[PDB]
Amino acid sequence: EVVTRSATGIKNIVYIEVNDINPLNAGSYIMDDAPFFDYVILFAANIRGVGSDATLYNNPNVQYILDHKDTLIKPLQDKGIKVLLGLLGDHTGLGFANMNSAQTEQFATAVANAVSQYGLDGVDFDDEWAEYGRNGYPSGSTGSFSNLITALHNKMPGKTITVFNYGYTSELTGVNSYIDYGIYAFFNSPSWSTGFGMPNSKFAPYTINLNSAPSAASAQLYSGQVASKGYGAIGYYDLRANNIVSVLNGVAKGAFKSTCTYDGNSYPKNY
Ligand SMILES: [Mg+2]
Repeated sequence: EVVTRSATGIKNIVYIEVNDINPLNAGSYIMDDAPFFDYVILFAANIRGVGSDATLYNNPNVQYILDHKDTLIKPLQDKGIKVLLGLLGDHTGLGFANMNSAQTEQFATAVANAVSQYGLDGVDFDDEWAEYGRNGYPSGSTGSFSNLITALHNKMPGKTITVFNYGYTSELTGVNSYIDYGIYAFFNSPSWSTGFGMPNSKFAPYTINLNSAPSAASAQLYSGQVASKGYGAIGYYDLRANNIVSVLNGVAKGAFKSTCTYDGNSYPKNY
């Protein structure tokens, strides 16, 4: 543990839609001789109910990245970026919030095992698209969402857990010590609030859509407000392979009193 005040600077957290975009593009933006982005979320592996089993399912693109971790993950980690596995529902009727005890342990074990096997830095939860109650699973919450966070924390206490603030996240207040950051789920305008009891220092109240990007000036002004109000993160959704440095440099100015440059590397998705 620390013995000093030990403030943490604002973290830039970006979600990559890996069905479309090579995640290496997150490394192409440099601020203060370090990567602009602090966390990259590989969006997303899925929770799937398959009979009584809770399963972790990696679609072909997610699985390709994991199978090619030395190519598509480790170069990011070498420059200090933390790479997280995104977790998302998949219309099976089973999600993070409606599992029984055995399913919770099964799913937590599957996730921890993947984090270990592929050398990841943790996970992000997006409780979206479970279609709760399809096909005989419970239609409502069982309390498993908080229990899953606890179980994962115990299995991987040194790894990161982030939560995209959508779905049954109102339940998570009591376990919020185990969650590093929560991320606002709507784009291009702040909401000066947090979810699930999180302090400002553990929340991103502003999430920029890097596909449908706002102006650099809009990002500069809002990110300056994020910083002034003491928030601990800024979210970014859907980084593509185009050069969006103008917007990130707006954030560098507003939140960091610095600049962001592009390294020239545009990585195609050749898989
Ligand atoms: Mg926003």
